[PDB]
Amino acid sequence: SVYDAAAQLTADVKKDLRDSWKVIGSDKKGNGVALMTTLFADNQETIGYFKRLGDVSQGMANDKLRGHSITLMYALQNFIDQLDNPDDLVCVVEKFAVNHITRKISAAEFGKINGPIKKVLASKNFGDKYANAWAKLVAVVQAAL
Amino acid sequence: SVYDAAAQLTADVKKDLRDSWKVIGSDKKGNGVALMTTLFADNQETIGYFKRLGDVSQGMANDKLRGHSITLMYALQNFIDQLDNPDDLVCVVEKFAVNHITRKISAAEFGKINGPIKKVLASKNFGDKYANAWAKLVAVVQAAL
Ligand code: HEM
Ligand code: HEM
Repeated sequence: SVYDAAAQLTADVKKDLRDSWKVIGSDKKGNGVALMTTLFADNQETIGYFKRLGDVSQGMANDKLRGHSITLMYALQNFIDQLDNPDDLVCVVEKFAVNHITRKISAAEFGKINGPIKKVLASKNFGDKYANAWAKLVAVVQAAL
Repeated sequence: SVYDAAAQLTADVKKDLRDSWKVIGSDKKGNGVALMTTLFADNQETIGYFKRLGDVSQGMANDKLRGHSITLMYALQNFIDQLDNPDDLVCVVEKFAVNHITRKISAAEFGKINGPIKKVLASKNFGDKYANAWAKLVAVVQAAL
């Protein structure tokens, strides 16, 4: 239940999401591409889904990948801005869920993003505490897949 | 090319885009829904394209329409943030262009958004100069369609 999942976002979780986002969200192009490349590097079996982006091993040099990455960061920006209103958070989450449901992405495979997120956060000096906070936001999306 | 259209946006145009977005963009849910509803009111022929959103006459009450509207405003947020780097603006514009190319939206049909934009701008007292500034940003997307 996406609604029960959203209720898991307590005051402490929301604060950690915001604090960490202020830092990582300041460089959407850099951190966005880092997130994606890390995903492809640690989970090669997911690369097939991104056929449209071309050669993802080119990283920042790949225009399609860069465009994709930046846009992805704005989806997270959307989520963060909706934290005060669970009804609005839910409707945007379900909107992006659809984009993945059509791509045949399951809740389990969507969860493979948690590894990359922890690594990107770690490189910015944010530990498990912040990684666990984001796992909870990711869980809201998973509940809608 | 799309780059040509992007690279043309002058300092004065970027200024009007940013000043108007500061206001309109501060209420993404309210202004995004008004933009969509205005499009359906003045161009009823486009209603058919949004069948996934259900009953669009429901306005704010329609969760799917609300989620779509908020998300559309973040695509604009994305554009606004990439203004000083044509290379990044282009790759994100092309990304969203694919989203519409897939729905068989022509450059002409996409330009229908200009009327609604003008009205939303006017409701906040932003005149023709600002509407023309936005028509120029829309043209960047049209160059990709
Ligand atoms: C932090 C979590 C994630 C967010 C916020 C996110 C966001 C997005 C966004 C905004 C798009 C563009 C939607 C569209 O225009 O159709 C997208 C596309 C896509 N996503 Fe995700 N995504 C996430 C995780 C994942 C994961 C883990 C997978 C794969 C295991 C995945 C697979 C896809 C695929 C296949 C596409 C289509 C790419 C294309 O053809 O352009 N996403 N995602
Ligand atoms: C300022 C201009 C506009 C922007 C920034 C914009 C942005 C967006 C975004 C972000 C999506 C979601 C893409 C996806 O997840 O697949 C979308 C979908 C769509 N757009 Fe636009 N759009 C604009 C104007 C228009 C206009 C004028 C039309 C056609 C008359 C149009 C028709 C569509 C359709 C049919 C969809 C699919 C909706 C669905 O089934 O979910 N768009 N647009």
